[PDB]
Amino acid sequence: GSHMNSVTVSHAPYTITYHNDWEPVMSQLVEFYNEVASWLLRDETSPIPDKFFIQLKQPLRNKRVCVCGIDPYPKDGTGVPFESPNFTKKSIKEIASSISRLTGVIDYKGYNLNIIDGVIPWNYYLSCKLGETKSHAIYWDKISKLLLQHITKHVSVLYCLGKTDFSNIAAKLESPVTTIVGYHPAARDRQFEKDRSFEIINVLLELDNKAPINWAQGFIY
Amino acid sequence: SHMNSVTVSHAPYTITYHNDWEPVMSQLVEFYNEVASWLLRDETSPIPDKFFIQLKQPLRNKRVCVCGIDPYPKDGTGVPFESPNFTKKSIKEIASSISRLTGVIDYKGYNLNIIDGVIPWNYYLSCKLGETKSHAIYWDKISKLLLQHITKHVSVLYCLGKTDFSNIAAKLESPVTTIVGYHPAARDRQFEKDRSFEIINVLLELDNKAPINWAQGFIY
Ligand SMILES: [Cl-]
Ligand SMILES: [Cl-]
Ligand SMILES: [K+]
Repeated sequence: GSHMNSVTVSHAPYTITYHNDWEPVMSQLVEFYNEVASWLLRDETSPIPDKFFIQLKQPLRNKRVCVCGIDPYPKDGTGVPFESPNFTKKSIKEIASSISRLTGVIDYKGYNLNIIDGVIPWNYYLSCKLGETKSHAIYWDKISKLLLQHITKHVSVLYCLGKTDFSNIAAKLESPVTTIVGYHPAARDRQFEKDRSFEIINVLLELDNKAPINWAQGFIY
Repeated sequence: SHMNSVTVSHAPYTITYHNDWEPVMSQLVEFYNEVASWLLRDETSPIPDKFFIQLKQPLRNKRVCVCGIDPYPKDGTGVPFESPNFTKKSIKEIASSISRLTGVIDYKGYNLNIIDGVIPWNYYLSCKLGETKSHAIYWDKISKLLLQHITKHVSVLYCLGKTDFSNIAAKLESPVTTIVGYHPAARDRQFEKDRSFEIINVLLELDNKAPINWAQGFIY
């Protein structure tokens, strides 16, 4: 469990390192990535190619919640969905602000969805053209379906950010996972501000006899 | 009136429906004309004249759908869960849960169809008398079409019966938040402790929606 595995792909990043829990999809992933990477890699990307697949090192079988955004930040993507080491990205700041109001943690310097017990943050498409949101949907299409399908065999709740972004994706996903498709952190009329999806997640988990998420674990001090 | 109508080739011959269902009715008419003959050769619960009476309900004012798999094996009225003389196990076990939730002690019956914001639903719209799921093959496409339409309006889908709905809920082409609970009429008494009804108002209020007043269902 503690040792990562590796497969070769034809183009950058040439090797994909991954946790055992992802084994069932890797052969397909390699096939699909070899099909599109040449086209994809002609653009500067967020994240860089060496970071495309680093989230495949995260275990899945101990996760109960996936928090999913459509693609990486248009700039400064780290390969960890939502992660902003300087805490400048609007999405993670708005998320932090909701969690602050939820948890009573008023003083903090950042927030990270990838250090919370039971939560896997996820970017549906694994790259975009640097500076251009959703620009690589055409390349990731089949890979993105493959990976999300795999994730939702493990998690109990899937929380998707952006109704236009995800209502179709969520609708067409055939899975027993419980879906919540909410407003995106930058929705007009400040709709995300009144959004209580993180609380809803915990209600659904507890209804299903599972432990709630401690969202305060995401804070950086 | 907000009421519309279409004709079909067999009984019930005409369907009157609220405007909110307009987008699915052309397709529904097409499907029903194919299968009506199978549904009419049998004695059915409910009778064909009652198959579609729920299509008279508006959908824009609904925020919860409470869904069972098909009508009662006998005495179906076309209103899901309804028992005019309060003699069906499902609606009696539902009333007892609502009684515990609301604290209403004395009552003579319960009806999910008289509650603001709730649409009670049967996934399949008939069964052969005395046999549950006996018309699933015939309703199949219509059932998918209608439930998908409902879930474009409601914010919570509450399905009763884990075996009945695990697969249907998984394949449902909707992003709606779905709760699949135990069946009220099961022998094993797990519905008695099921918190699904209680949690619906929790979910609605967290989603900035008005709660359901479940006590509206009681008949005195
Ligand atoms: Cl949105
Ligand atoms: Cl059940
Ligand atoms: K689902």
